[PDB]
Amino acid sequence: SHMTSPFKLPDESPSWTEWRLHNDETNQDNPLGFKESWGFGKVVFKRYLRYDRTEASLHRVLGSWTGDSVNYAASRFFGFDQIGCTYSIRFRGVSITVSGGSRTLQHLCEMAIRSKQELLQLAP
Amino acid sequence: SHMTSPFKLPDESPSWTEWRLHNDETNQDNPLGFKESWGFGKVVFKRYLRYDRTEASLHRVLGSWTGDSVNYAASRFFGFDQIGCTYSIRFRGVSITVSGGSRTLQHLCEMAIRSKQELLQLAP
RNA sequence: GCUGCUGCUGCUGCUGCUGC
RNA sequence: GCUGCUGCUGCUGCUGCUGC
Ligand SMILES: [Mg+2]
Ligand SMILES: [Mg+2]
Repeated sequence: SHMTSPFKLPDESPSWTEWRLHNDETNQDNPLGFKESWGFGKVVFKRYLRYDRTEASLHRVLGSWTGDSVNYAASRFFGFDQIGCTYSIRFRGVSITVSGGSRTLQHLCEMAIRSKQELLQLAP
Repeated sequence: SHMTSPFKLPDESPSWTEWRLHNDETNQDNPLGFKESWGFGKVVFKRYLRYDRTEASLHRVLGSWTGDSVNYAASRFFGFDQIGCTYSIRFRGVSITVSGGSRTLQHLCEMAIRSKQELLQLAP
């Protein structure tokens, strides 16, 4: 039923071989990147994104979704009753989740973006 | 079995009558405060704190836990295997949760504090 | 990195009761 | 505001399998 995703960048999950190779070359503080997801009701969209802790890379992955792209994907699932909406992100052993009802989506996005930036800039 | 809390401020949950009164006087954007919790393994500590969106109030409630008060409370429950640790806060219809294993507690506290400040400064 | 599952706190949305 | 429950995605920790 091909769904519009909130994401503006394609998934970059490593293959199992690429993951083994990265592991032989390096440590949980320097993974290949991070995982993030958006959930609206019972539908979830997920991304693995490469991230290397540079300014350029930060800027690139911050661009993976916007308030507008989230609203566009989310509103496919809206009606009279509120549904639940959840952003989640995992990096270096820490998961941050931001959730609330669909009436609060704009506030959710604003808190999701700040969490994502702060987590990705976590000092080692 | 009276447990040491990660919290430095006592609970301020309103009574049902105080809540009804506040409701007659005012709207979900101006609650009496916020709720936060700290979970270590299966034990949870909770607080309802009064908050009025002023600088003085923000300063007061940011003092309800620190990295040290959290580590003191948490370490009671530690051993060789990791346990799961979770901070959560809810204000104005948004929940943030920050979790991970006991090996990442410091990082959890750093992210928890930032989420708490950002959420409590959420522009209406 | 992924799919699948077992035990174990918690979270969103909805639903109803307590005083309640 | 609280206690208790019903249905419904997700999250931490632990456990094992996939290629896997
Ligand atoms: Mg995730
Ligand atoms: Mg809570």
